[PDB]
Amino acid sequence: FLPIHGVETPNDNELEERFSLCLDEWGVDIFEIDRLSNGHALTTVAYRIFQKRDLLKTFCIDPHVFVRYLLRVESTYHADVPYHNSMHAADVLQTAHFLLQAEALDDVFSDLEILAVLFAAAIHDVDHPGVTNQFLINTGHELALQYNDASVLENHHLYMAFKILTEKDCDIFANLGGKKRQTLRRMVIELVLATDMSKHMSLLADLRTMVETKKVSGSGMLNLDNYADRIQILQNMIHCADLSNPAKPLRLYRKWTGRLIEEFFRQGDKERELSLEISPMCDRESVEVEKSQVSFIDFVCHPLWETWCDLVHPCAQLILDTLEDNRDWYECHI
Ligand SMILES: [Mg+2]
Ligand SMILES: [Zn+2]
Repeated sequence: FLPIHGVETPNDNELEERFSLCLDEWGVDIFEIDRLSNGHALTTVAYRIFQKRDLLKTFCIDPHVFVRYLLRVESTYHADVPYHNSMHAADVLQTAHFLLQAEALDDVFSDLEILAVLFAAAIHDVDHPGVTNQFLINTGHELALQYNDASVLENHHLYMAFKILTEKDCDIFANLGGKKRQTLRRMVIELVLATDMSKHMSLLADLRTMVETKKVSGSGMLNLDNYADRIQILQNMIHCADLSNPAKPLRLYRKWTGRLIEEFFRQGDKERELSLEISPMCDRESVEVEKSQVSFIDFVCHPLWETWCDLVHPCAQLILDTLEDNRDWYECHI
């Protein structure tokens, strides 16, 4: 008695068509999936990916339960936050689903590790209030005091996703063994913590380490039986996915960017209003959109994707190309 896409929609055959051809593609139109499904990108994309990877069958997750949990997660994203809402989460979830398909990663990950990274992706920004970690620290907000300045929002997103599992008939993980639930919980934690930006430099250093260890190996592929290595990859992977907008098709990159800048400007408006110094990129009086994108691509996004593409060489070529064309496009619109 379950609609073909988990929750009901006005546009079932269109959506079937989009999901059937697009979900293993780089560069999916999450905004249209959202409009076509009446606000339910997250729930629909997640339902379909978990069906497509056989994850309901594999972990005995009741599909009514999955759907209800996601509907609640989706509701606890804030629709009025311009960028960090459930469409962002649907994007990151699909993108991570894509980056798992690279031929150089076939049979490296257990199914529980796949489950972890995709669940993490779906929840990684749940309840975001549209302000950065630095803002919450700089303002002495309750959350920053509580988490002692460390991964403030990421910790909070995790808290909210786990409380929701409690609620009546929402525990998708109910039929997993005890030592699995606890293993999964450990991974999901580590994965959503890896989306905190202040870990960027550290993760990228571990990822290059592992690139260098693959270039010098006798059999040009990596010993990935150590769980500690695997989880590093997966930490980088969900962070790549979170920083994927500048490597998406130009039109989608620009839509994502207009939203991000509106979020940032609103935060600068709150800073101005409290006599605080205005965060980078948050100042509507002073900021220069194009120059900020070129500099973010040069200093953060390109060196991350370059190293990722080097690990999975050559299965992520299109990413790096689209990223570079986007860089150049933004440079000559300065
Ligand atoms: Mg985040
Ligand atoms: Zn995010």
